[PDB]
Amino acid sequence: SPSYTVLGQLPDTDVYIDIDAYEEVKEIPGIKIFQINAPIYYANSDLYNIHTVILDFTQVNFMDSVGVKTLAGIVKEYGDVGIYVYLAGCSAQVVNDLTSNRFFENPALKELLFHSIHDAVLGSQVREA
Ligand SMILES: [Cl-]
Ligand SMILES: [Cl-]
Repeated sequence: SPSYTVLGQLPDTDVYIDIDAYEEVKEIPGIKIFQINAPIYYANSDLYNIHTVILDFTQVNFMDSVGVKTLAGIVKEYGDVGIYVYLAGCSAQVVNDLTSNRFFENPALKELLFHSIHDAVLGSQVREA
């Protein structure tokens, strides 16, 4: 798909890349890592034993209201079955867009933000169930 890319980990590193870019790259059991390559409502359309979903926002330069609403729905619906959706690599601007569109109306959602994919992976290691 062009709207998202499944990422895996280069073994024994904090390097995460396209699962298809190199043979030894492997997904992490219990975690799904998706790189957003288009506005999330496009990638979400494709979405339509995992404990964590990590969304890599490194390619995202801004978000619009529809996208934030879509993301809020993804986070809520996964959360309602105990699955955490983490946001990795959001720029200051993207976080401003999330905030402006009231994504953090519940300030607890701030806890879903991580600087890097690896940080997000480590964040999932131990947490309130
Ligand atoms: Cl968006
Ligand atoms: Cl990263």
